[PDB]
Amino acid sequence: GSSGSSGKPSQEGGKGGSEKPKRPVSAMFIFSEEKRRQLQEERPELSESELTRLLARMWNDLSEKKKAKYKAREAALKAQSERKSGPSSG
Repeated sequence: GSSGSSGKPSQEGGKGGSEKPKRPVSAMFIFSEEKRRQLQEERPELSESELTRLLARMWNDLSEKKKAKYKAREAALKAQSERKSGPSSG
């Protein structure tokens, strides 16, 4: 590994565009990524695969006041992994 050219997108080329295709970041993603690192240290016995189940349960325990904290950031984070959504080919 660590060697070998392999383009997934293929065709087209970002000459001077902005942003690039990436994994979205919903409200659950933020809380699932910000809480994971916290649970990992606090709970070294729990693995990432296991934390995924605990993160989902914690998200539900949250309140409308707390959820809004991450839900509000999603609107800004989504812009990174999403540009325009009008009538266009692609």
